[PDB]
Amino acid sequence: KIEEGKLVIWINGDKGYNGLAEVGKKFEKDTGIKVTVEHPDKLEEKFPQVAATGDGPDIIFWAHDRFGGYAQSGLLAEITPAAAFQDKLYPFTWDAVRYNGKLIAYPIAVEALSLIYNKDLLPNPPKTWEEIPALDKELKAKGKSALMFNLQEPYFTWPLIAADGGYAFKYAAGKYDIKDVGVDNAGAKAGLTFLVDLIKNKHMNADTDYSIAEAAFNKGETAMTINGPWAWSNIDTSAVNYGVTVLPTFKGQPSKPFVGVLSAGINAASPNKELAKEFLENYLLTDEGLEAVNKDKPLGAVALKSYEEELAKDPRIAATMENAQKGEIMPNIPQMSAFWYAVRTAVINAASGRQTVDAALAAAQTNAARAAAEYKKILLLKGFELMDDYHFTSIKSLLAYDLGLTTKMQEEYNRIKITDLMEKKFQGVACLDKLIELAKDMPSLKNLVNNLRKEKSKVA
Ligand SMILES: OC[C@H]1O[C@H](O[C@H]2[C@H](O)[C@@H](O)[C@@H](O)O[C@@H]2CO)[C@H](O)[C@@H](O)[C@@H]1O
Repeated sequence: KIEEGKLVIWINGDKGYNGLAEVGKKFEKDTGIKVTVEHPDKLEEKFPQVAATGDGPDIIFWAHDRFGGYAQSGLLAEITPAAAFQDKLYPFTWDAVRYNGKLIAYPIAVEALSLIYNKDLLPNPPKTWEEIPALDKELKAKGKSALMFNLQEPYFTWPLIAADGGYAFKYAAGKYDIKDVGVDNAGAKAGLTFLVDLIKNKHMNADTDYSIAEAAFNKGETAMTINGPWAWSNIDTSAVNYGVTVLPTFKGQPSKPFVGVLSAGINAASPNKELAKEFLENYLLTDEGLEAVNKDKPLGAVALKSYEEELAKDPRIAATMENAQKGEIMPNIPQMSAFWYAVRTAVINAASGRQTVDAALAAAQTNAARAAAEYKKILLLKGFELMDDYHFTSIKSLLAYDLGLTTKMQEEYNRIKITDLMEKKFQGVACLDKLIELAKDMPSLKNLVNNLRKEKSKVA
């Protein structure tokens, strides 16, 4: 249960959660309603799990691309801002938080990656990706390096993958086509090949994550990084005179970041929906409320018109918007999760040498476009729901290592949860092949396996 009479808020650890709590303490002062701001790890994954059982926070913050999956699962309340309030934010930020005709979150700020560069190490930052290897050789001779950014999250490597023509889902006739994915076309391959060549030539290292990259740039050890507005604050505290500018071009085309709109959603199980609306609309989405958060960690280009007029004067914000206008606003469709997981696997495997570029993106393509619900439906109705409780717990014990099933998970997870985890580890037809292989030599399920063999040909 969620505690009535107060507000719990989840926001990512890289945003200004202390400034957000200052706005919460003003809310407590004015109303008597305690606001608790928390930043748990993997919150975009933790929320769907806890919210699917009526738990979790009253308000969740994340970029808009996750919210369509949350809304489709019924985890959010439809927000209804009055006409007068909607006029206070830019029309396109409302578009980012609209799903199935319903507004499903409050838009807060627009984020786009930019190139951040140390002006003392590099007064003329490169215009092209192609010239960076030469810059790195010259900089390594001084004991520095040219560029370090997070290679563990595909968000940061996407601008280069999209540059020569890679894309997520085709936008066709007013809607996203979930079957037309562009992650293994010629442009996506060319971009990822360049990234792997940057690593193979020891200009970057496959192990670099967010913490390593940020520490490297803020200690003056690398000349450039790739990050968004939240990261400016820590560079201000460090002794690095930095600039924020346009991402380098690749093969003469601009880098195309996926643009995210930081948004706040209201848990459908929250008993404090009216309080949540009051806090977001009249304490956060004000010049005073946004200023408290922005001073902690820069939000980017805020959705609130009156306050963005002041922030648009900042050159770092003009750079953020210039990069954004070369990319696109992320889709919010529920398939975006499967897209991000698939691209993450491709970038990591290619960057490490596990798979060739062509192998990694081919797998990411088919995984992103796969008919996940179709196979889950077969796995559940024609597989798990046709075996008894004794055989179900036996199968879960066989799957323990593969699905990361603790002892408690093996006792409590039901067939729907196991079906979801299984198809995510064994994508598409492979999850039917894994159950057939697992239930092969169980004489009681010979009939079950018999149909799964036919229903996997029937679906094909
Ligand atoms: O890399 C996958 C990841 O990309 C985006 O996440 C961004 C987020 O929008 C930024 O605000 C910041 O926190 O960096 C994140 C990447 O680490 C998507 O929003 C997210 O759904 C996706 O998993």
